[PDB]
Amino acid sequence: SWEVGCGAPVPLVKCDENSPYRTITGDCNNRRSPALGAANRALARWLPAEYEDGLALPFGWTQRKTRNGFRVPLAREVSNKIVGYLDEEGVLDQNRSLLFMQWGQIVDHDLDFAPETELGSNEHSKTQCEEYCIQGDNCFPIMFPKNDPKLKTQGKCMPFFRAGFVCPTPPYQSLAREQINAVTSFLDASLVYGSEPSLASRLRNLSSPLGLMAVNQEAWDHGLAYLPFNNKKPSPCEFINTTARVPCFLAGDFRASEQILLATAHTLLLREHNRLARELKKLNPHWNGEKLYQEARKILGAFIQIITFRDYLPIVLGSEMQKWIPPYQGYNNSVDPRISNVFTFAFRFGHMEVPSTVSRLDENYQPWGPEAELPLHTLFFNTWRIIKDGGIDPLVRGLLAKKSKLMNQDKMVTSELRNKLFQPTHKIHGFDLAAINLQRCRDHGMPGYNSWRGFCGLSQPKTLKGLQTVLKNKILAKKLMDLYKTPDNIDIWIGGNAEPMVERGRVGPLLACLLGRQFQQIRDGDRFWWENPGVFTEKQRDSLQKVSFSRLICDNTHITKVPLHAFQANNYPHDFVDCSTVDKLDLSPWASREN
Ligand code: HEM
Ligand SMILES: *[C@H]1O[C@H](CO)[C@@H](O[C@@H]2O[C@H](CO)[C@@H](O[C@H]3O[C@H](CO)[C@@H](O)[C@H](O)[C@@H]3O)[C@H](O)[C@H]2NC(C)=O)[C@H](O)[C@H]1NC(C)=O
Ligand SMILES: *[C@H]1O[C@H](CO)[C@@H](O[C@@H]2O[C@H](CO)[C@@H](O[C@H]3O[C@H](CO)[C@@H](O)[C@H](O)[C@@H]3O)[C@H](O)[C@H]2NC(C)=O)[C@H](O)[C@H]1NC(C)=O
Ligand SMILES: *[C@@H]1O[C@H](CO)[C@@H](O[C@@H]2O[C@H](CO)[C@@H](O)[C@H](O)[C@H]2NC(C)=O)[C@H](O)[C@H]1NC(C)=O
Ligand SMILES: *[C@@H]1O[C@H](CO)[C@@H](O[C@@H]2O[C@H](CO)[C@@H](O)[C@H](O)[C@H]2NC(C)=O)[C@H](O)[C@H]1NC(C)=O
Ligand SMILES: [Ca+2]
Repeated sequence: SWEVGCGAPVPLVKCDENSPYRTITGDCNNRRSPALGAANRALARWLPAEYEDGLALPFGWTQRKTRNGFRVPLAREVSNKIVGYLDEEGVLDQNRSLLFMQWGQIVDHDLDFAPETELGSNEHSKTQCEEYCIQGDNCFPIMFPKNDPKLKTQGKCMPFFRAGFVCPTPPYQSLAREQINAVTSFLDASLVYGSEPSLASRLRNLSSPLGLMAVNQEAWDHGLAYLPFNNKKPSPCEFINTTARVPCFLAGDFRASEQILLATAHTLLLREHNRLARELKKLNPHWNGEKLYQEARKILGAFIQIITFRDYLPIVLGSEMQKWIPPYQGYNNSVDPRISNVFTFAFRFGHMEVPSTVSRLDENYQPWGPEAELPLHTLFFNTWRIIKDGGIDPLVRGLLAKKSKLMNQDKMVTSELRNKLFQPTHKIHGFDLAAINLQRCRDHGMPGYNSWRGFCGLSQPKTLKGLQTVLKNKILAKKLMDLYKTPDNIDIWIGGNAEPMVERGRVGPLLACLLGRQFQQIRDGDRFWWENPGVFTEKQRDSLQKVSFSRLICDNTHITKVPLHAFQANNYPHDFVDCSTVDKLDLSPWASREN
């Protein structure tokens, strides 16, 4: 039942038995087997990959290979017939801030990235795909239905190259195909610091001995810092406005500047790392660079662990939260670190949470400027709206005071993402995140919805009437059925996101199971977990759960009016309060009095 050890695309170099902070790459968290959770290793399989040829082809690849006696529908038809909607009225989430969506994507990026297969960038690999719409090797183009307005206006297809798979990249052939996770399965801030050695320290300020990350030198935000600029041309943040020529940011994670709000979130994270490094030299004048770096990094990771598990997860998981993440009993080391392949698809529930616009608010939380509210599709890899139009205070206020979108079975993904997405190399604001999501479950060889329901010990439908009952929705089920003929063929992605949301959560059963199980695991199998006895000192620990995303906002921006609960729905004058009625992270318990 096999496959014992294909551990090729990694340099072997072995461990350090203390090295008091994690390794940048996540290796050595686990002692018995070293790799478990290391970046650039293969996403785990909770179930046998399901492919056309049982090996590598994605269902929907060859015309005449039915999946269970039926042809699978095009991702874009699944998209145009179920996922989109016209009316953005009544779509907001009365009880979740824009920050709710923001943190998700953030946490998302810390745990998993399945990079596109490069396999040649001085090739037609590119032209043959978008330009001529030919399917081949890694060019798995998203074809249009007919009746699809994009026919009359963009062409015959959208681009979609398959994902990086392991062992080589060069073409395999004899047992299953496994995509890679290019970040550390651990919730460890890899998004700020890096997941490769190489990138850790380009992000670092080695030039001086204090322990901070390189901050921008071309530009400032009040007295505050800006992530360091990114090196590579072609740069997409340069492509939306060729006139402004402001490049994308440089961070531990590569997708940082997807949109203005994540870049923004990413900026709060760096300042906090530098902030943590001054207080420390201050207190421990003798500790060297490395030490204020790993110990900052060390607090920063802990911080991200508590907001996510103490503030975010109970509000995504809702009632399903204890059932999979009963409280902390400490490090089990048999537990698996590895982000699972399906998690990478389950976590994209967040796509239903992005609204169609973003705002900039001023000190009384009102339209900062004339053109303050903007269409999301004008913010993709848009960095200039930050350094040349107001800094991040304005945007953090929108994060604090606007609302997320709410999944609606009749309004799944907003057209800013569904018909107008921008993709780093394809010049038009014309793509679709829904179609792409669907083409990819197949690319990753996902098992259908019922395999996953079975797996979660959930009932599995086989008829319209059955599918209806579970989705508590009749025409959704009727549409779903007409495209798929059997719920067995439904792509895990839309399949899981069509299920009503649980009590007090924001995802359904299927997803709460898949989600819950993963996080339970990245926490229990994490050797550097902040509660993990010994990992922290006890006061150092009483200092920590006093941390808050509201306080994160004060220490690092000139926003002096915050909400006690950053993720809940918050309106200004009212749910706001000055920053001084706020819990600070007191660092006197880190004080080394080696004198
Ligand atoms: C405006 C905001 C966002 C945009 C424009 C966006 C767009 C995209 C795109 C194009 C992909 C490509 C994946 C593929 O091709 O298969 C992706 C993946 C993903 N996004 Fe979205 N996303 C956004 C927000 C979020 C948020 C807010 C979350 C979490 C709460 C999130 C979680 C993910 C995850 C988990 C993936 C798969 C990452 C992997 O490979 O491990 N994203 N996003
Ligand atoms: C890409 O960024 C450009 C450069 O920042 C941007 O132009 C700048 O933004 C607007 C253009 O409409 C102007 O803003 C306003 O400035 C003050 C108050 O903001 C007003 O009194 C002005 O009349 C003007 O409306 C900036 O002056 C302008 N700067 C420059 C050098 O053009 C472009 O709009 C962006 N291009 C695209 C395609 O997005
Ligand atoms: C909808 O969203 C609110 C969250 O943004 C939601 O609030 C959460 O509801 C639970 C149960 O009412 C409350 O529980 C927390 O407080 C109790 C107090 O005894 C503590 O023992 C627990 O630790 C628990 O965390 C919370 O007040 C809240 N949870 C948190 C962490 O904030 C509201 O029901 C709705 N909001 C509105 C505006 O109606
Ligand atoms: C590494 O840290 C030092 C200290 O902040 C940076 O040098 C400072 O640069 C700012 C202005 O750019 C001024 O405060 C001084 O010129 C320097 N201050 C001190 C206290 O030395 C150095 O440039 C940093 N490098 C990066 C990329 O962040
Ligand atoms: C450590 O994690 C492992 C793997 O997740 C757990 O293994 C369980 O242990 C039971 C004991 O009878 C085995 O039969 C099964 O393989 C697993 N069953 C269940 C329900 O988990 C184990 O529970 C964990 N150990 C600790 C100390 O938490
Ligand atoms: Ca990580």
